[PDB]
Amino acid sequence: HHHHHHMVHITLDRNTANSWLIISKDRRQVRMGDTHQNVSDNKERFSNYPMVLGAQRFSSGKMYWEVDVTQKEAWDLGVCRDSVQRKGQFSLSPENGFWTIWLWQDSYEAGTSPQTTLHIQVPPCQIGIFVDYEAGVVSFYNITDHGSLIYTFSECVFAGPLRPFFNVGFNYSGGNAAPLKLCPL
Ligand SMILES: O=C(Nc1ccccc1)Nc1cccnc1
Repeated sequence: HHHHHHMVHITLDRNTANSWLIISKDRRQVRMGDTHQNVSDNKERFSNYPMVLGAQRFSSGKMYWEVDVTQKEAWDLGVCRDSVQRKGQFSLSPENGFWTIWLWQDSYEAGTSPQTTLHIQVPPCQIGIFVDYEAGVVSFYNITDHGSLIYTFSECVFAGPLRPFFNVGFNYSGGNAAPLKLCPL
């Protein structure tokens, strides 16, 4: 792909983070803590899952960023509406305002309803995410495998401003402590 020149500098929004997340000083890395991180509750925080949003809001144009997923067993990545549900249980679907892919139990799936099997020969260590607001497109790229396409959501009905979306996943296994990291331009 040739989307690299739409690169945007994403930072994480602490106020949206689940209360167990640890976000680095530079707001470019996030991991699951082993306990509550001693923050006050608020209506923005994701309560049920280890999720956080980027601070940036997008309503036009073409945007591209990259995320490092090295050694993680489970995660979700993509974009979502600014007005997605924060509290309680919900599924990641375009009906609920999410355009995402994930790793879970050694398989990769796109967050359609119902979910779609992805075909990845080279497990990615870094994922590229491309949004074309006007075109209604969200695409995912395997940076480890020379930028090969993973998945394209097309005919997207964003219906609002978009924010970068992250889930570091639970760490019940003791094998999923590694962070998500926003990779440098
Ligand atoms: O896993 C960690 N580092 C890392 C992992 C993969 C790639 C790059 C860095 N950090 C960590 C985890 C648990 C407690 N303290 C620190």
